[PDB]
Amino acid sequence: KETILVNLVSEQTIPNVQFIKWYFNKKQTPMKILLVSTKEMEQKEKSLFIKNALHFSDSFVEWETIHTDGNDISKTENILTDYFRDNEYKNIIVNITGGTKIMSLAAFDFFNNKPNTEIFYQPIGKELQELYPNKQKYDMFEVLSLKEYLDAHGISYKYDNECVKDWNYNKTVYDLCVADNRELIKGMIALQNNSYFNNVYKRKDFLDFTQIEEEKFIAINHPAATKENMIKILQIFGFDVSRIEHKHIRYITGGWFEEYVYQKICNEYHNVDEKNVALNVTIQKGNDKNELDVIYLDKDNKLHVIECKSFVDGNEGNRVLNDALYKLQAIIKSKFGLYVKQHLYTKSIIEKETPLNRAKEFGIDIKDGTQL
Amino acid sequence: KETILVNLVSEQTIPNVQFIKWYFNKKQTPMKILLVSTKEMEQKEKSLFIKNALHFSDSFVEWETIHTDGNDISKTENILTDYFRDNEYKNIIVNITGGTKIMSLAAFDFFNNKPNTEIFYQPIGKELQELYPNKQKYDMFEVLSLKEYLDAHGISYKYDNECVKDWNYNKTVYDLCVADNRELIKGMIALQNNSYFNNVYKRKDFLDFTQIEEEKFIAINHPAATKENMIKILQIFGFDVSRIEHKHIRYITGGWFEEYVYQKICNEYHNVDEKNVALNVTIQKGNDKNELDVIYLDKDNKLHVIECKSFVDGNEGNRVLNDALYKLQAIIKSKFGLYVKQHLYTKSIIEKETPLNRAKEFGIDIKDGTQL
RNA sequence: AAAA
Ligand SMILES: [Mn+2]
Ligand SMILES: [Mn+2]
Repeated sequence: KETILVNLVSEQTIPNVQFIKWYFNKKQTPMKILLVSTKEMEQKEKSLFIKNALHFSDSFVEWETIHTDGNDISKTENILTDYFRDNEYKNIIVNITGGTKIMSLAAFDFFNNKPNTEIFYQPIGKELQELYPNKQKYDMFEVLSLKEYLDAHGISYKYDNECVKDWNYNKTVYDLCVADNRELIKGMIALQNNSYFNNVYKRKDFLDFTQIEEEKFIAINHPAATKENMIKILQIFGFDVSRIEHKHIRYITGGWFEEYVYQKICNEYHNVDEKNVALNVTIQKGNDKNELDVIYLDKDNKLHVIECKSFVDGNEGNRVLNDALYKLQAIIKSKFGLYVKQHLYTKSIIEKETPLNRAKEFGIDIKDGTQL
Repeated sequence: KETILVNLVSEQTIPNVQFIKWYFNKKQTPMKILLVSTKEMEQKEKSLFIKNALHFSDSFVEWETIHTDGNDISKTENILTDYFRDNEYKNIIVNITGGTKIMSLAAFDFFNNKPNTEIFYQPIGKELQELYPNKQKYDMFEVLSLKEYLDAHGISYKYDNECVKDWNYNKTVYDLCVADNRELIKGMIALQNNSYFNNVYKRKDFLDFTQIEEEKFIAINHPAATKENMIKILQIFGFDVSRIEHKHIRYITGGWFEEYVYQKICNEYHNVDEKNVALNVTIQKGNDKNELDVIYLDKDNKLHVIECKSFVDGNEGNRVLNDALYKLQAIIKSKFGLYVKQHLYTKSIIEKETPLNRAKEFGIDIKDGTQL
């Protein structure tokens, strides 16, 4: 353990996780990691998130998290001298991006003009630069996987990338099946949310719509949700009426748009790696679960969350869109750090001032039907 | 001007606005304020927001905003030296709280151990400490008004703390009129959202409920909303049925709870000054306006936003509570700064696990019916 | 407390 990595622990874990893995990628030496943290951050389990994201091996690296006062500059510098008494280390690498300005400046005054030390700073959205001894800039490109990102936030997640239909079908599914049958799709939405149908698919995996009683379809109490209309729209999308699973119904009522968005990202977006894209994702931190439609990590390590609303047209759509904007911004601002971009994708045309102004102030990128 | 105040401009304007007004309050000298900013912040109008909150006499203080690279440490140092060559200033005061770490440590190294300079740092939520020349701590208590807080964020707002009823009435309004008439209030809620009733109040200020025909009351299509039931509940609250205003209906359908929360804060809360309490305020930044029920600034200068939901009972209530939590978190995390506490007040008893877990993860303090 |  002849190389030590000194990092300051604060709310944003990415600057530390990104930096540490990068040094691991360039210099594959075994190291000891010194995380300078505080009582406040250790209560939020921040240094632990740093460990689990990189999930090194006990042999390869040693982690030590030491405590200091985040606001006493002289205490942070004094704790550093006591630790580096008659130092045996051959390479001292210091990343002053984390912590408070007090914590960073305190560590900086101790390590500046030190004989065996490299000092780095990571400006957000820019390439990592070292400040001492030589002023240099390094590219932080493709350094992090998606799993490493969410692990740094203490997030557990599951996803299902299985699509009911393939990319070639999803490129034309709107023009061929959706546009001319939106009233029939509204009937299936009523079917999907009907008390009986939602509970029977808890009991059976497939369902034969031909052998379903007719009374069950009228109990839905929606004009479009007739037995003939529902069987017809199932056939329009190319499903086997004898073997209908809940996944197929979810596809018709808008699940197609999520798969269209998901596959478009995997196949057309070149600044994102296909392996870092997830569909129908569910996150959990502190036993709080949220479902995000499509999330991905681009080559620049910025996280992108997309809320997919197939159609939000009509005035009852503006009520749905405003809730989607609030829901999206609430989730992303609380669960994720500062390096995220919010998106709302829709096939309907958003031409009303209030959602557009709300989105611009929230920072939510909208990709309208005009841009799809 | 013989005193200069150097501040770094960044996302958070409160630490600069707080500090500058404090030094003005302590020394009362005419001074020049040098705002060290960047291209990125001047696009967000940050230095403009800072000046505006203070609004000092043009004669008594002069502002100069100079630009730098937030990530170039040597460039920020050079702009400082060129500016202070043969400086005429007797007192140079430096507040390194703003800006990036690069900007902060650069400003620190330029002024550290230089004569006629005081260096300050403002840790969030603690007393302001100066680091040079003498280590000292100062109290930032009752330093900021509510108006100064919202002005520092570029927010336009209007409010009238006018209540339909007074504190003496709003204490006990629940026990005397609301608790035993919850079904009658639901009819009035249905009445408030009826197309006819909401539109006539667009044209007329008073309404005579005695000459409204019953056919208008059954068009509401709510079991409780009979003409006698609505006349009954209006008189229970003490309103004149011959001339009922929109304020009176809005009061019954939960507006009473906003006034109760507002007045309780003004009369019972020990850490907040009544002049820093606002009711039914509507904010606007960019071109997006939202309405907040009760917001106030406590004597510690932390802003408190309250979402008042009178009742969230039943399955139809959880959807309102779930939406209120997203909406609250979305606004305060996007429109306000780092030093805010979010609250949701309700008369109902919240025991459901998921909303409590959501609120705790969002950081939303909930005060249910247990704590009136 | 990657621009309290
Ligand atoms: Mn969806
Ligand atoms: Mn409300």
